[PDB]
Amino acid sequence: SRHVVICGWSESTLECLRELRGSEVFVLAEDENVRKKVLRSGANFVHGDPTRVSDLEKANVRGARAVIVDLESDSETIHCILGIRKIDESVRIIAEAQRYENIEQLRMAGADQVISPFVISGRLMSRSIDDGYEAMFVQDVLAEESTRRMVEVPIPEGSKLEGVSVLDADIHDVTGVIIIGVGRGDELIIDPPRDYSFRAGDIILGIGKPEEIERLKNYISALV
Amino acid sequence: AKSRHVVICGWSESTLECLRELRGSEVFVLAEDENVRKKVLRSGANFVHGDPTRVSDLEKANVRGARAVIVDLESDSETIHCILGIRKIDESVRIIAEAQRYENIEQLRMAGADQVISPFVISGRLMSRSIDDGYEAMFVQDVLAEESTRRMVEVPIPEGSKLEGVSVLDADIHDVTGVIIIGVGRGDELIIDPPRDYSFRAGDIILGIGKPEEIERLKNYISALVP
Ligand SMILES: [Ca+2]
Ligand SMILES: [Ca+2]
Ligand SMILES: [Ca+2]
Ligand SMILES: [Ca+2]
Ligand code: NA
Repeated sequence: SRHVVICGWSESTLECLRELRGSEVFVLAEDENVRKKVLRSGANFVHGDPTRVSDLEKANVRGARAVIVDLESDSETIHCILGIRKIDESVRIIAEAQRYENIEQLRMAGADQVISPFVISGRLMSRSIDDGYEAMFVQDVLAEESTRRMVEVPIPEGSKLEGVSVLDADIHDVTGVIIIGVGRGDELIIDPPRDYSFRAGDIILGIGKPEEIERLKNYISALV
Repeated sequence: AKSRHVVICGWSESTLECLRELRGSEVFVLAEDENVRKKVLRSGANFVHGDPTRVSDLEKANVRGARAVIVDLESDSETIHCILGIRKIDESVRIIAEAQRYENIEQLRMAGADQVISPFVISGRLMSRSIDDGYEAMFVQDVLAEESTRRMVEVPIPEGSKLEGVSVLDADIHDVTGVIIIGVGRGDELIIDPPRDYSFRAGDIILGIGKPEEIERLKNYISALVP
């Protein structure tokens, strides 16, 4: 319900705005040539340097639900995260790493999540030498066009799945949704063991048709 | 019995992380930027100094008879001109190209790219999903790693497999082998999460997620009946 702030303007943040249509987003960047393109994308543009602390206030990082940082280099990206933390220590920061070497320093400055496009892209290229099935899979489930969506579904308190093992729940046989993992806090287990027992607050990461997903949500709700 | 020849056109941070996963394989890197020479050699690859857009220097990188060719140049304009050059040489060799702008994906496929990776689109769509929690972003970046306990692997169904003509429901792959079937592919088509009655054919590739112990337990299950 709260404004997202986006620092810097790039092809990444352009595809980000396209998925945040309807939401309130501020874009703090120094390139005045991107104003009219930002506005056409349903966001607000703020002219300032994202590395300067005073210009971060104008984009109202305090009380943002999240901040996404993608600047020219990792040096300036770090400087921006350092600047953000000098204002809000708890606000969620998402940063894009250019080079793999710099991931550690970004996390250190205070990024809660680091995205590494050139590393993902390189590892999909190397796996696409014979066939493109993995690269197809990734680029499909992250799309809104796909028949199968990858979704995050929380297990609520009083859920009739509380304390049930993965084996007993039989989620795929019941709902038709494939459980590719369950996360909690900042830890995620891919392909959970058969004996893992569900807790409230666990987030189920799945793949399935919109119809399968609704059957899943009704399956993990409380009995009532 | 080993495919021995990948060609790489252009040098970027992408193609750099690509080389880290092709260690052991024979790789040629064609680029006009001379500064990356020693950086290429330390990755266990061979360097070719030339323009990837000039057809004669594409000959020198040994494009003909390559198992695949990867193109990542500065612009989408320059990437296309390189794909056209490659096609003027080998019309059947497999090409993987990196798109800068989303608008240009169609033109890249048109020129002859068999697979297009769009890094800025994948990352951009990952950022929008990482607003609340980073679980999609964690999953995508983890299954692609060598250190992770779970691997995403591609496993071909051999001729005479005991899965030939068996439905997904009857095969019971996860309950038996422990591997999660996230899809089955063939040619340039991939079905994500195949329906309960899909029947396996020889030549099908299973896209799966599992522990190495689970992966081998799977291969013995889909092996041929007559060895
Ligand atoms: Ca960027
Ligand atoms: Ca399903
Ligand atoms: Ca590039
Ligand atoms: Ca498993
Ligand atoms: Na705040």
